[PDB]
Amino acid sequence: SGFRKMAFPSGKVEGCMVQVTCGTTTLNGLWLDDVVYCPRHVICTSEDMLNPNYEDLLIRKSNHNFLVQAGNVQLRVIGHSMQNCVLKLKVDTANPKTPKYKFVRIQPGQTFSVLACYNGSPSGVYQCAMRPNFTIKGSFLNGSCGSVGFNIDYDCVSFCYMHHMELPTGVHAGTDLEGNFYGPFVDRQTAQAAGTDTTITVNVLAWLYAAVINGDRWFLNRFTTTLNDFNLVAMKYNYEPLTQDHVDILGPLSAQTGIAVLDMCASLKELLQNGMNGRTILGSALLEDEFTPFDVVRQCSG
Amino acid sequence: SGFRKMAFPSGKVEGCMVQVTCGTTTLNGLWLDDVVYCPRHVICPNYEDLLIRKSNHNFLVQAGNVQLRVIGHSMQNCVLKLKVDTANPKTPKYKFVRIQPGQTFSVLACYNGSPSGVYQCAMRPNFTIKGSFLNGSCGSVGFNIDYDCVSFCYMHHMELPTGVHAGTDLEGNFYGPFVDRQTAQAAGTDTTITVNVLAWLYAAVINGDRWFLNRFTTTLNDFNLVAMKYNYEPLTQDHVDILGPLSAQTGIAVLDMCASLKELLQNGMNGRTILGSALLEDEFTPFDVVRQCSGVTF
Ligand SMILES: O=C1[C@H](c2cccc(Cl)c2)CCN1c1cncc2ccccc12
Ligand SMILES: O=C1[C@H](c2cccc(Cl)c2)CCN1c1cncc2ccccc12
Ligand SMILES: [Cl-]
Repeated sequence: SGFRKMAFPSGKVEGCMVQVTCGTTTLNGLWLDDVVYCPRHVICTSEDMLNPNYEDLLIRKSNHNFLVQAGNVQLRVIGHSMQNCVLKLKVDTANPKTPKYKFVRIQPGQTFSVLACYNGSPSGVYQCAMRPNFTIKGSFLNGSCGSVGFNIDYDCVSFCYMHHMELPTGVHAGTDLEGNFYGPFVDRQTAQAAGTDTTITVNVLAWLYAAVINGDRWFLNRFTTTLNDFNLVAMKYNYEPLTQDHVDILGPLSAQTGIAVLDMCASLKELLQNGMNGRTILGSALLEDEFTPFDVVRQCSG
Repeated sequence: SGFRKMAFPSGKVEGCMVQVTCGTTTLNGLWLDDVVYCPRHVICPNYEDLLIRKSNHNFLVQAGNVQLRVIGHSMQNCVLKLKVDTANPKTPKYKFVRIQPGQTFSVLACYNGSPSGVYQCAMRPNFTIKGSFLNGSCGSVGFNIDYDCVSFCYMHHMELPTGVHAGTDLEGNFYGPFVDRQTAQAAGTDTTITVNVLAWLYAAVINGDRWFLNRFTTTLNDFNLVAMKYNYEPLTQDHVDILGPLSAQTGIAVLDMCASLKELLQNGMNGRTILGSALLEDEFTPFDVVRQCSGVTF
């Protein structure tokens, strides 16, 4: 019993964190086999940050300009290449702690663990979701660039995020491990803003099923709804549309609890209308949207 | 910017998790040097009588895909110590520490000696933890990291009828009035960790959330009267002193923040949130707020 915002054990990712220094800039790198991955903006000063021509800045660099530090050992950079917004620093030593890994690009609503790092040293681990507006509500200070987001289903680490930037609202933007940004963001200081954020509906429903599995049923009602009427109501509370894919994905939780997805949708409609009335659901007074249907099954069943 | 419930990096603890099997029971063990620590209910009650009947080979200890050989066994309070022939090469610098209610720690939840998740939590004033544990999680540990030293503070033993959890420090002493036996046991009435709520209000101020601040201050005695009425732990002079750095950083005296908390308790949030929460969060200590809002590494 119990329901916690749970991150994956970070050990496999900790053994990959390194410090990358370029001139005055110091940030984090991910050392896998003989390559160190890091944000390409490590080659920028902060003055050439408004409109940097990364190809032009990178061609002027030599391998010895990049100082890579893995613990108290300086790694030797033997090559460099840029792939989208990530810099790939070929080093002369393969990381002996390299876990089984994959680079996966995630979709909005997906969750992952973040190993926040400063100077190549892990300081904390927390659980995140990719918001529908492609930002993450992280906890990052200056120096955290290059910190990574991941999932560890089974023994394979799936890297899905690399931190690059903080937007003016305090939210964060970054790329997959191929250097492609999530969202319409660019790695430059031009005026950028997170789009209006919406609640991840399928995740809220999964969390309502988690509460039912944990013995809480107060919010359930005798009503059902059509998928269209649910979405017409959902949109008015800035909730993401619920697709037939999401209804299908919620199938196992529906079968386990005996509450049809559209029946749980009618509970959600009622909660949106009434609020909680001094009550909580899984120790929360707000509807939680950073647990996917997959997270709920993993945590509640194994 | 941002404020998350953040756990310590679990790597140093992952290298210590093993699976302990005895009879039909399978649970987790903590392998440090040549000893595996696990709950004594794995033998299970007269635990001295049950243990004397067990031989070393009855305990099957598995570290990954390698079976460890048990060369001795002894009991210390509600913890069983299984001497093994091999010292754990991944043994970090560590200490066994007993924590106080209100202190926080990271839990590395495990099943079959394999770490499955890490979460942060606090020792409640009623000595329970609001954890997330299924059957098979016994022996999962709670810890903090101080520089490069892992301080083990908790070992999971059981789940109470309300879904909350009870366990021991690594010396086998239970937190709370609990016993490791199937009997009627209930978590006592819980209270809110006042010093932690204040630390979280300072974290919200540091993050740009000031709506709850007011011009008022209060005496410590008047605040404790209000706090007692709302099932909040008494705020001591030690807690006021501990909150000093955050008070100096934000420019809001501890008793000034106490007057914000009093108004929040009497009037509610009024549809507003603080750090994305509609409830007052009490599972961040003043040290956790300083560590996160200043980026300390391990
Ligand atoms: O946002 C940025 C900077 C930046 C600027 C423009 C484009 C890029 Cl790709 C990156 C680089 C550091 N950084 C930060 C990243 N995360 C958290 C932070 C907190 C407080 C100050 C800064 C922070
Ligand atoms: O509470 C117990 C049992 C127990 C019984 C008597 C004495 C002791 Cl010390 C412990 C052993 C397993 N266990 C659990 C431990 N944590 C979470 C759980 C969740 C769901 C079911 C069980 C759980
Ligand atoms: Cl995805």
